Amino acid sequence: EERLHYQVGQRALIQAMQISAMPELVEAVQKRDLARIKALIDPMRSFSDATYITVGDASGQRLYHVNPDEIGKSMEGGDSDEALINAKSYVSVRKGSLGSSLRGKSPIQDATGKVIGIVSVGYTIEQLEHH
Ligand code: NA
Repeated sequence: EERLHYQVGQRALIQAMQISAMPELVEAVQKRDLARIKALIDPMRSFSDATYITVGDASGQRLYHVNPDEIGKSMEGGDSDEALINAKSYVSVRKGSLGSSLRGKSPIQDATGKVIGIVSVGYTIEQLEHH
C-alpha cells in the first residue's frame, strides 16, 4: 500500500520498454551511430511528458542524454546494473544530474537476447503536476 508515485513509475517503465525494443534503435546502437540515435530519441523526448530519456551502451557509456556533454560519459548512478547485466526492466529512483527522479529502465537487446545497451525514461519528482 506504500507508494512512490506508482503511476508515474509505470508510465516511465512502459515507455522505456517500448523505446528499447525499437528495431531502429537496436540497429543505431549496434552501429554506435550517435546522430541516428539523436534523430530517433529527440522526437520521443519532445512528445513524451517525461523529463528526460537517456540511452546507454552495454558498458553504460551514454549514447544519448538531454545534456550534450554527458554523451560519452559513464552512467555512474549505480542503478543500471540489473538491466545491463541481468536484462531486467524496472522502476528505480535516484538523484542524478537532473534531480531526484523516478526512472523506468529496460535493456536494449539484439535478436539473440544479448544486452547491448539500456534506455532510462525519467520523471523528476519535484516537477510532477500534483493531483
Ligand atoms: Na527492453
